[PDB]
Formats: sequence, C-alpha cells, structure tokens
Amino acid sequence: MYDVVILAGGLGTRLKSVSGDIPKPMVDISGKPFLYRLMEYLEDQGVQRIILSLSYKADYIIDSLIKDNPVNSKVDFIIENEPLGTGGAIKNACKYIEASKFIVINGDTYCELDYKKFIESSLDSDLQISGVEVDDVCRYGSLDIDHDFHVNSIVEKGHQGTGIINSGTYILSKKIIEDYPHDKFSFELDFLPKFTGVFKAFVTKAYFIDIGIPEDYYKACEKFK
Repeated sequence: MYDVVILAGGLGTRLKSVSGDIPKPMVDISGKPFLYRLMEYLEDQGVQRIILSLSYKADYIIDSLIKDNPVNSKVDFIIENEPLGTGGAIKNACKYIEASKFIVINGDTYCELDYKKFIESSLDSDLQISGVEVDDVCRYGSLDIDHDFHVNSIVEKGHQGTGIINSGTYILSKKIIEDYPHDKFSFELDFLPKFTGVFKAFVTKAYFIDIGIPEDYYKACEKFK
C-alpha cells in the first residue's frame, strides 16, 4: 500500500457562484469536516502514511488535526507558501516519498474506491487515473479513453449523458514528475498533454462525491447522518 498525498491547496473557497472562507476540505459533513471523513476511509483501506499538501489556511487545518486526529495513519504536513498548482504540489511532495510510486487524491473529492485493486491495475503503467462510471456525467469533468482504457484526453465538464468521471485520483511513478522543469504548473492542463508514457484508467462504479457540487454536498450530509 502506497503513501497518499492529499491536495488541499488551490481548491478555492466557493460553492458555485458563492464565495466562502472555509477551506473546502474543512466543510462540515454531519458533525465532521469533509477531510476527516476522507482520511477515515483511507485508514479503513489500509493507508499507513498521509501527506497533506496545504496552501490556503494551512494552520487552521493543522490546528484542527492536532485537536482531533480522526486517524492513526502517519500524517505529514507540507505548507505551500505560494500557489504551486496541482502539478507543482505533486512535484514538491515527491521529496518525501521514498518508494518509486505513490497515490494522489484531491481533497474536495470523496470516493469509496477499492485501493488494493487500483494499485494492482497500475502495475503495468507509470500513470493510472481512477474513473467512475455514471449515467449522467453532466456536472463532472470526464475521461475520453479507448478500448484498452488508454487515456486519450481529460474532458471538461458540460457534456451530458453516460460517461466516466475524472475523479482526480492517480497512482504515479515519481520519476515522471520529480524533475519537471517548472515548479509551478497544473497537472491536468500542463503536465498531462506533454506526458508520453503509459497512461491508463482504472474504471469502477464506486460511490463518488465532489463537494464543490451543491447536489453532492447535500448528498454527503444526508449519507453521513
């Protein structure tokens, strides 16, 4: 089981048009912050080490975890003092991973994935993304993949109908991004169009919610009581 990096920076504070002040990962979900429920699930899956990449209000979040540690998994913090982007944050996290591969997850996403099966589908790739099959992919970014599940492109939200949600969860070999020439960049908009290695999707029908979507936010609160 790999180390997990959770990207909690650069997620902004809005809900649609409405701008907020609470770091999206700390939104209360029926008695517990969203980030805590995510970490509890990871611990249940066997995660032994979590790396929290933080930008906006890192201290508030740190203070929180000290006060209440929802998990016994090893937890490390990384305060980004300038916006590195999603790619820059992953590159920056590489220094702390000693193994050759690790997991990245967005901190405003909750997906009840089978991580042991995810790790196994990734053995013959240098980059693997988790995709979630749904009936209506309308509200979500989606994946355009071929009949061998090679990822051809990451598709912006807006397309209606059946589809595979871009979960933002990856398994990657550190070597592909560790020495990326830029310190600040977007993983999906800057890195992926350049990446020439084997890039496949692990596709499931896992429970998935994105807390930046109002309907999933209500769903989550109801789910958890």
